[PDB]
Amino acid sequence: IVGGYTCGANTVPYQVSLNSGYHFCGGSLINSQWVVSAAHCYKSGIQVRLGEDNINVVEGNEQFISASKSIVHPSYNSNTLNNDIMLIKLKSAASLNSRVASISLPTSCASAGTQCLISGWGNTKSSGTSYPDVLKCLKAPILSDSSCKSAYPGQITSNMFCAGYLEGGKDSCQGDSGGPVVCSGKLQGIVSWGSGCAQKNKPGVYTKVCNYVSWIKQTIASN
Ligand SMILES: [Ca+2]
Repeated sequence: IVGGYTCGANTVPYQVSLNSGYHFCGGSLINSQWVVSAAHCYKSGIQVRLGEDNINVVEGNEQFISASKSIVHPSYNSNTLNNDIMLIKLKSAASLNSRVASISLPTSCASAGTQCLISGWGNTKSSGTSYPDVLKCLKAPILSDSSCKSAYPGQITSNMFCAGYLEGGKDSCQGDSGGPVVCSGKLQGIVSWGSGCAQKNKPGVYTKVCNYVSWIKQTIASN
């Protein structure tokens, strides 16, 4: 997250870190057995880390649980990142408590101008690199689909939206991928892609979760 603030420990209790020896992507806990992330985060060997603030220090609220199954969206296209969503089932149920909690799925899509909370452990610099240990947060509005499509001509689909600031300075960045965009208490987006970080006229692009709620609910009920 560039241009954000330190969330504070366990203030985003649905935020997960996906770990394969190291943090590599965020995700969101949607019930005690299932995490939502980005399909471009797919890999074998995932351990889901719940209850994290500093990802390099064991602070007392963590739960580390291996993934038992990953399910990339049937229509994920890695060239275009259309349908950039994946489900991860935990080998054992998380213990839900205040520090570890699920986030609700949308019942309908969110509108342009709605403010959302984006979080993660990605890079905090817009030119160089600096990776935080503690979780970072950013408040950002959903942008109009026309400004999104104007920023990235030929690349935005109906399964994507942009959020952030066309003037630059505030955005998601490398390492935030897969993490949550929560608006009015619902998981509306997943950190998906962009061009650079926090650059002018290049806002972040996010998977539009509301289009996937039926697939999510059917998939978890059958798995
Ligand atoms: Ca920790």
